[PDB]
Amino acid sequence: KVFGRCELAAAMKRHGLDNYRGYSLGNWVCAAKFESNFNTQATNRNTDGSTDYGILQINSRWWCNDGRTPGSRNLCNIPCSALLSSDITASVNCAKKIVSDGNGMNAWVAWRNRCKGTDVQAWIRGCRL
Repeated sequence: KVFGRCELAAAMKRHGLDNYRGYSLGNWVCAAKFESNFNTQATNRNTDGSTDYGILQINSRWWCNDGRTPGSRNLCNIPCSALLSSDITASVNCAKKIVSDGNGMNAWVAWRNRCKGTDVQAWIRGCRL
């Protein structure tokens, strides 16, 4: 599924991401835009052999099991394919655990480089929330 901007904002809000660990909704929508272009089916392979999955590009080295990242962890206790669903529940639940692990949203490279320190509220403007 390719989400619309406001559609994703509303889904994220319903799942409790607005102000989660102090990150306003626009931060999450901004991160999803530049991580995956709002596409739940996005995958990208990393040089170390891990793969990033889903709308928030969650990495198999630590967070999910894809059966082909040897010596990796599965901290969200999910198969990585669950992160590609049109239902973002699994991605959101795993993101909550990532953002709580000490480094906040800096765990998302695209957030740090393209959202952090910008007018992130612009990503939810005009949306009915």
